[PDB]
Amino acid sequence: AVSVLTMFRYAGWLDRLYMLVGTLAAIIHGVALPLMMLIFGDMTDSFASVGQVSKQSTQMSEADKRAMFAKLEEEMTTYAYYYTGIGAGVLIVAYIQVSFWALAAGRQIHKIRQKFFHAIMNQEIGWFDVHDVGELNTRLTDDVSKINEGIGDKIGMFFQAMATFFGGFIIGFTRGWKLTLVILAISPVLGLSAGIWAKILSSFTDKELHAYAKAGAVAEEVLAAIRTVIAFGGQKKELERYNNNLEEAKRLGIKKAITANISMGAAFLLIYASYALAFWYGTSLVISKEYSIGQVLTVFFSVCIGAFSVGQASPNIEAFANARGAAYEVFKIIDNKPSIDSFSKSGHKPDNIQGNLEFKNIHFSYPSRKEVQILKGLNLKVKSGQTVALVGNSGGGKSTTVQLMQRLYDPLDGMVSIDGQDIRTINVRYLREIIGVVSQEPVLFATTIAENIRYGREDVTMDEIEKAVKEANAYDFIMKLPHQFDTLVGERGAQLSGGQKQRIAIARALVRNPKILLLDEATSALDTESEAVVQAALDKAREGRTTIVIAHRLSTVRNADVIAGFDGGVIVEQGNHDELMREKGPPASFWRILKLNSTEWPYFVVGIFAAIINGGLQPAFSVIFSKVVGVFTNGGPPETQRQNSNLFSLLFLILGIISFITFFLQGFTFGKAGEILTKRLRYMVFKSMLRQDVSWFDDPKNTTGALTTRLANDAAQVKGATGSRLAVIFQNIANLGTGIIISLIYGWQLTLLLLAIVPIIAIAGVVEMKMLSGQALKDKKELEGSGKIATEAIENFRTVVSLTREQKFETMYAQSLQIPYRNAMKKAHVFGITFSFTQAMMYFSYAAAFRFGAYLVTQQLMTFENVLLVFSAIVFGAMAVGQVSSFAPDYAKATVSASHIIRIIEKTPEIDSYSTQGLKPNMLEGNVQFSGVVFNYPTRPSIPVLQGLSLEVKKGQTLALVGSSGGGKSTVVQLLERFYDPMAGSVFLDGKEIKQLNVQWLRAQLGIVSQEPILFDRSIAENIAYGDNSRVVSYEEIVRAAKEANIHQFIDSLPDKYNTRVGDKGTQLSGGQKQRIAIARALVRQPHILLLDEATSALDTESEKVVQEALDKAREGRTVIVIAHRLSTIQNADLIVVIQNGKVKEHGTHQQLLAQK
Ligand SMILES: C[C@@H]1NC(=O)c2csc(n2)[C@H](CSSc2ccc([N+](=O)[O-])cc2[N+](=O)[O-])NC(=O)c2csc(n2)[C@H](C)NC(=O)c2csc1n2
Ligand SMILES: CC(C)CCC[C@@H](C)[C@H]1CC[C@H]2[C@@H]3CC=C4C[C@@H](OC(=O)CCC(=O)O)CC[C@]4(C)[C@H]3CC[C@]12C
Ligand SMILES: CC(C)CCC[C@@H](C)[C@H]1CC[C@H]2[C@@H]3CC=C4C[C@@H](OC(=O)CCC(=O)O)CC[C@]4(C)[C@H]3CC[C@]12C
Ligand SMILES: CC(C)CCC[C@@H](C)[C@H]1CC[C@H]2[C@@H]3CC=C4C[C@@H](OC(=O)CCC(=O)O)CC[C@]4(C)[C@H]3CC[C@]12C
Ligand SMILES: CC(C)CCC[C@@H](C)[C@H]1CC[C@H]2[C@@H]3CC=C4C[C@@H](OC(=O)CCC(=O)O)CC[C@]4(C)[C@H]3CC[C@]12C
Ligand SMILES: CC(C)CCC[C@@H](C)[C@H]1CC[C@H]2[C@@H]3CC=C4C[C@@H](OC(=O)CCC(=O)O)CC[C@]4(C)[C@H]3CC[C@]12C
Ligand SMILES: *SC[C@@H]1NC(=O)c2csc(n2)[C@H](C)NC(=O)c2csc(n2)[C@H](C)NC(=O)c2csc1n2
Repeated sequence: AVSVLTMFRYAGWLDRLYMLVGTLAAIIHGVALPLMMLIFGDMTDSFASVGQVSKQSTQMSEADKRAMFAKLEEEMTTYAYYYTGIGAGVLIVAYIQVSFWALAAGRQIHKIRQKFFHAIMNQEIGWFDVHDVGELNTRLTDDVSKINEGIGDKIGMFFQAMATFFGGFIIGFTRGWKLTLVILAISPVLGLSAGIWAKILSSFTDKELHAYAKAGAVAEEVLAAIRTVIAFGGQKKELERYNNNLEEAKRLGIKKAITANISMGAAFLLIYASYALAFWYGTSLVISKEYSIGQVLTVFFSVCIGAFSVGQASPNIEAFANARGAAYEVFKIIDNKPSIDSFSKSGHKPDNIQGNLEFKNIHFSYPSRKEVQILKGLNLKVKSGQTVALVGNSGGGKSTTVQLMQRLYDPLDGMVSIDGQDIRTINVRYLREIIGVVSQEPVLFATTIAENIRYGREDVTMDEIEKAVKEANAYDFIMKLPHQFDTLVGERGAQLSGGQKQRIAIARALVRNPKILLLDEATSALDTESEAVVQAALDKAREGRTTIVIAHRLSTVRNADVIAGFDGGVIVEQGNHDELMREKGPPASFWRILKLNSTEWPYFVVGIFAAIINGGLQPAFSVIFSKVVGVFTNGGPPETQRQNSNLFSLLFLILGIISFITFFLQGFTFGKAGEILTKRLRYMVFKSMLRQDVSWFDDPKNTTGALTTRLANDAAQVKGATGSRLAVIFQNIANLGTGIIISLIYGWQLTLLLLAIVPIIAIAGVVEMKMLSGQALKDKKELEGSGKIATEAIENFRTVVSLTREQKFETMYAQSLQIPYRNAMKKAHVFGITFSFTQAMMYFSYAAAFRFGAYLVTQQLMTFENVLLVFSAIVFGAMAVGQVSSFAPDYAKATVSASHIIRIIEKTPEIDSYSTQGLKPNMLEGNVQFSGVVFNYPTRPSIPVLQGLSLEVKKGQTLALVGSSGGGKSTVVQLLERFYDPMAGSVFLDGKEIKQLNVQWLRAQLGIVSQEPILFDRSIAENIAYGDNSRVVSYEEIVRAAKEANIHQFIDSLPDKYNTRVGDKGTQLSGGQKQRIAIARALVRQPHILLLDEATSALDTESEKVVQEALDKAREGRTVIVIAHRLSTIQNADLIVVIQNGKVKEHGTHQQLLAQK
């Protein structure tokens, strides 16, 4: 499924030179940094040699030194020259690498995309029938971008990474071969620890995801069943179920958070212990007078940077692997030789042809469905100038003879010859342009009528092509509205009708001046008004050349003189009609609202204290590191070096263990707070949504899938704005402020210099990221601009290949892609320049910092201990701040947008939902006066409905209404339980307005039955118990409801009824019994008034009688309102009054029998 080192197969000599120079620059830039460490080591050795000042006899003599301080000055001047030279070299080389690699990638991608479109627009139609279209286009858009990203940036930087790895290891083995081995021994431990912690975290995350998805099942269930849940008024039970299920997800997320934070703690402890071991074993050697402090530093740093690089070049291999995976398919689409080329110039040129088509034993079956044999041989011959008509159900599926005419497929064992010569030898393009074909649905292109006609053949003299357009149905529909020119017809803009689309397609076909014409479904589902003109145009085109017509309409059949119509694959004679039946027939959150939401003010003091401690440790690390270097640079008594070294190594170890315990505690408290916040947010969001109203649920913006994703994968992001985003800011301040205060105390000069320089590189990186993101957005904009013509061409491939215009779309694609070709190159150059400037600023800042430090030391202001402390507390503090900011769950987004969205959902208005504001009368007469009411759906108010209704209900009534279930035109049943709020018409129940009535009381008296009885995973007995939600639930009434609904005989099988859950579609229930238990659940509440509807029950044809008897018993027991399209049920209905828009108030028989069929 991959292909290695064939990608560059499309690379020219210039591209190969670009790649070679880029690789050389990557090698040089990778080797640069170990040389930086070597020069730093020599610098430290020189300072240690000069600043020893251990001789008290010469401490004052000769004005102290003032002679070899000049040597130090000269050595530091030449080292500053080394630093600035390597900086300039990197400044050139980084650009030479990135710009050249990205230019080569851009050229390769442009060639790949252009020739890939050329190849895909070359394959035969059968390939398109076998494969898909949407996935194919998304492949065109996505795989090319994957290849670009990979074989540009990532292969550009992988060579840098390996060059740094080799350079660092050569430096180490060259200078400190004793220390390098022990550093090599301790290095894999960090990687192994990281890997094992990552594996544990991944396992915990997967377990938590499954445990929560167990709850997500019921989350999705009672939101897809939201209508039934609201109607039955039992949201409390689902709230309880969701809380119980989330009780486990919270507990597993606790372990996940603990694992992640203790993983980071171990990652810090191992690093600190590595520093401890390295400097312990280096100090021992230095005291043994083997290695100098410079030789320890330049070897340790070189080895660690080498290991870091070889570990950091994982993504540049992952991206290359992904690019290879995409490139395999992209390349297999190319190089695929088609049976029909339509591009090769091979083929004889017959001129002055007649067109005596013929067919002899044409066997063909669609490769999409090879098992089904459509065509089983035909024998037929025609003469030029004689039209042939085919009549039947379809032309072999759908105009199979038409499809095979233009080489769109390949016949099996069949032979066809236009003039005695097989169509295999003739040129494909020549055959295509001598055959005219009109589609049943004439697709056009989002372009003017001028070019739409131009795509007929060669756009020639515009006056000549207009004269070609001068056929019938012109001069009226082409000038009045179309402004005589530049119509720009398309789905979007200047949209026309099929009556004119067919005519313009016919005009386009006549422009080509075909020799043989094919007609297929000229007026397939077209309006009869547009008829009798398109037929006239077709006839006047027919009088010229031979044509074959297949159409359902009999008018063209009559018009045609010769008719060989048949069906079933068996040929029938031409000319006569014998034995041919002819029946006529969102704003950003303020971030204090989130903290107020996280009301647990405990669990945060401990976290803040731990974060402050951990942030303050890194400056203490810099202090101890500076002291370690100072022990040898500004050395004193040789016998105290051992004690100082042991103390400082023990200090590293103590710092490591205290940092590890700091993350243990901080992670415990912050993860606990985050998980409890997530559980609270999920519970409250579910409560708010179940309180929410039917109108809000019906809003198509709140699609159930997106809503469930918001409940699941968005309510857990807020963990990243009150948690990590509170810990990281305090850690960063306790790091940087503590570093800068110590720097100000000791080396305020160098402190100000470095604190003025560091913001420059910081803002340079920030602006680099901004401009890169902006350029990527713009490039995606033009890429989608090209993708519109790409998809417009690919979607209508059948038509564009039926027409001979094939290279036109390739040329248009090239023209559309030309601009992104230059945009990519300009973006590549900009990225190269900014990368080179950021690296050059880093190295030049390093050089200037040590040059100023050397000046100050020569001036005898601060020692090298202080210089190194200030430097390593200002720069390495900022780098650690950047790393800690990077290691955060993204406060910018994923957290900021999700948090505000769910805050809006939580603070949503309550639209006539459950509340204490309600009247609950103790009597219920069961009378509703549904008259003088008008209502429109809030989701689609543009279509006014439900106008002029007068209804009256009494006790024992069996009111039967007729309303369209399509679009829910009969929404009276919906309005009864206040699914929607009436705007003008008032409804009075028992002489009381429902507005003052309690919503729960109203919904506790309405036995509604839906069309499709959606079912939960709950057992059958408790499903029946669902009727009496928020009421007394017990047993031996479910049995009574079952007896009433006549389900006892069916539930005799597995009579337990308690474990018979319909889970996994287990214990399956068919439609009839599911409806029967739906009415059972309606009845178990024992409501005074019932609503019913039966739509698909009539499909059962067996349970109809049982469900009708159950409904009969229910309605004789109590008043029932029925609305259904089934006239059979109402025929049965007895005490009824048909009403339609208030027009009828009695039996259909009583007035005109409009009600009866
Ligand atoms: C988890 C993650 N780590 C890194 O992103 C990272 C990459 S590099 C590195 N750290 C070097 C060692 S390099 S690890 C190592 C250590 C030893 C050896 N070896 O050859 O023995 C090799 C390697 N190696 O694989 O490169 N770190 C230092 O110099 C150093 C001194 S204080 C300090 N870090 C503080 C405690 N950490 C942070 O502020 C911080 C924030 S986020 C984070 N760390
Ligand atoms: C060692 C340092 C100090 C001197 C660096 C010299 C470079 C400026 C040279 C080295 C190899 C050269 C290149 C070698 C080959 C070409 C191919 C050539 O590609 C084209 O044909 C595009 C022409 C166009 O602009 O239309 C453009 C210049 C380039 C990259 C050369 C430009 C300049 C390069 C990078
Ligand atoms: C000033 C020189 C001696 C030292 C520094 C070298 C690089 C910083 C510059 C100088 C000349 C530049 C080249 C001059 C001209 C071109 C052609 C131009 O590309 C094109 O117009 C077409 C390239 C293609 O698509 O093949 C941009 C890249 C390139 C190679 C440039 C790449 C970057 C180069 C090598
Ligand atoms: C990261 C994993 C894979 C290995 C980490 C090893 C470190 C945790 C060990 C290795 C050597 C140890 C050091 C070896 C010797 C000493 C001296 C000793 O300290 C003293 O004060 C004793 C002085 C003396 O009696 O000589 C004990 C602690 C210390 C710093 C040890 C601290 C812990 C170190 C750095
Ligand atoms: C006399 C001494 C004590 C003066 C101390 C100066 C402090 C009051 C200033 C100097 C630099 C500031 C820091 C510069 C950088 C940042 C930005 C920010 O760090 C981030 O990475 C934020 C990331 C994000 O939330 O997007 C948090 C505050 C912090 C640490 C600042 C906290 C306040 C600091 C330490
Ligand atoms: C546009 C971006 C990449 C910033 C570019 C900055 C560099 C051009 C500057 C910043 C700091 C400068 C350095 C700061 C201090 C010194 C010491 C200074 O003194 C000498 O070396 C003495 C020279 C003499 O008199 O012979 C001049 C060179 C050097 C390395 C400077 C070289 C030029 C550097 C690298
Ligand atoms: S060790 C690999 C490489 N390290 C250096 O380049 C380097 C030279 S000096 C030095 N690090 C001092 C000892 N480092 C710090 O003070 C320090 C504090 S925080 C920090 N470094 C962050 C964690 N470092 C990195 O992310 C990092 C990437 S490569 C690298 N260090």
